[PDB]
Amino acid sequence: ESFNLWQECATRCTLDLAQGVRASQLDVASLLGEQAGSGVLHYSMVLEEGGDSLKLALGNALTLRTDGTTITLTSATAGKGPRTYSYTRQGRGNWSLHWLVPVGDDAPASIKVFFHELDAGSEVSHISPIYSIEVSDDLLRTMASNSTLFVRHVENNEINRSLTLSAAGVGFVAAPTQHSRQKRWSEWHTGKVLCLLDPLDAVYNYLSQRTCNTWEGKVYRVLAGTPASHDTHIVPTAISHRLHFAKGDGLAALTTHQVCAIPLESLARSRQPRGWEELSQCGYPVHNLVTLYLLTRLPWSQLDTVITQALANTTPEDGSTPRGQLAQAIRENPAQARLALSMAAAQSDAFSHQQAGNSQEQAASADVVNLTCPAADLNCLAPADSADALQERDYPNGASFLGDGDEVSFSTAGTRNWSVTRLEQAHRQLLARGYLFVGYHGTFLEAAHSIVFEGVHERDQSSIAPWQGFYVAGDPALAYGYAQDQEADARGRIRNGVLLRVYVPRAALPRLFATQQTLAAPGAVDEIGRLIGHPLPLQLEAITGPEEEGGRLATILGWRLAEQAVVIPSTIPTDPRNVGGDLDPASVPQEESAISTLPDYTTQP
Ligand code: NA
Repeated sequence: ESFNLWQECATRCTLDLAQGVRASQLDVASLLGEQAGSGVLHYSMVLEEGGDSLKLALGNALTLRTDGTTITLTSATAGKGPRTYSYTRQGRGNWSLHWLVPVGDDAPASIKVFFHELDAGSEVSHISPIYSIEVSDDLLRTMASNSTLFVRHVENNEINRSLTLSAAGVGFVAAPTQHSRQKRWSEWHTGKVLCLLDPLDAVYNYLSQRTCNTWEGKVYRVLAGTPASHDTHIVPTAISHRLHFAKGDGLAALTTHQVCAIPLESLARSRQPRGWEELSQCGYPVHNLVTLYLLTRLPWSQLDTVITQALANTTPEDGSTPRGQLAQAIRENPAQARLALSMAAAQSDAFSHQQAGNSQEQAASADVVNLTCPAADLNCLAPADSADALQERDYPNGASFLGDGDEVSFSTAGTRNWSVTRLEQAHRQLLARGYLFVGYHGTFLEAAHSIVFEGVHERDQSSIAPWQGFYVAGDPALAYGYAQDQEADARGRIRNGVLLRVYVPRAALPRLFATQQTLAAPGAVDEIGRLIGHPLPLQLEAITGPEEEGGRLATILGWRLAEQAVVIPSTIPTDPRNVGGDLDPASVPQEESAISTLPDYTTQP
């Protein structure tokens, strides 16, 4: 009842399933060798006739069930119990089974499984989410050395009990022998995991309309069989990447990733537990604030009262209680408490609107769906099967536009390695890649780091409804007033902040509106609502208008547009010795003024 998948099915095999179960050994341990090092195994095969009524076991307690309607994946985990993922087939006929298994002592503690539905031409017509599972330690070792593929027909109305496989094979990509582990595996929990395998590059490129510019010099070495590289002409669509966490700290992990610009794989399960030593300065404090808030079971709606009372420190607190520990954590770093808790609150809110029963409790331990948003498209639709997950939209960020030079970083003493020359180069690159400047954002140092090195993310602004959005000023003097801490840190000092330059995609230009009314006036809500063709809050639109009557101009980017903005540093410094003082007009370099022409905004007739 055995077979050789990689010898018989490398081209095309028809297996008899009439007498029950068929099994093949997937021995990669021999083919790899003693020390082929750290990297990624890519197993793949095409399932043809018989592939719509099957039970496959890719290992002990990893099962695939295909009934023609769904393809379901049941796995044992390193966590509390097994998990089930279910893909609704969008098409009919042949499909590609892919699974990625990392190799090495310091390699990620998850596998990838995903399905590509094929048309008559053997091109990809539909893709599943990339399912990322923190499997049992047993599966991590087994699926990387010697694993057994069991195949059983499951009874339906089909008279015949056979399975035709083609293009069965396993490739191995060796990780470039350089770089920290953090950097090596940084794309593991993004759309760009597909970029690590030559045979899946074209799929990432075509769907996203974005280049794979990971691991320069890598070689896709076929170990056995003949893996297929399928072309696709699918209309641009979002690549979904579902991330399971054995620890169940999805919301804490995503917020930590977004606040600290730490790759989400470094906050996943570790094979060799290492503690928080490598991530002690932003990682631990941010993760601890969100964990502690959730343990109090306070609603996110009460965030403003919780922070106000913690900073006042007038009320008597029990330092032993979760409520008291949260309050100490907030005093210990007010800046990142505001940034982190407000970002977690907005994510919990968006999650609760996705479907019924998406409570605060469920958001805390939900999976994360990462979405690779197609370039040259202002709409990034998540697939319906992601309603039960925390959703992160990956768009290009400021970090990818900084050009060549030493590491840009933020401090009270000024922005490091950010010359008038480097900004000019970055600006030209942004204009050439279809962006335009809409003004200045002033903020505190930790917010600047998040916005540039990770990207703009929605923060809870429920108190100012319906005027939620990313606030920008054409005049840097207005932004400057906000480029500082809102209150004293634990050491009792208020720090100067950072001025940032905000760029939106050129396609948004039609929906950048202006008005001569004050942006929180009586009739203004309804007058702006008619101007943008729907009620506030703003979506894929901006509004520019006087902040006060006779005041300077404020620009509000709707959060759905703001997330697609690219933000880079200004060369306009904040004054470390005049914190609360006005911008010195003499400190604005002529070379930055010259590239800061605002676009012509659309007004009411
Ligand atoms: Na992200």
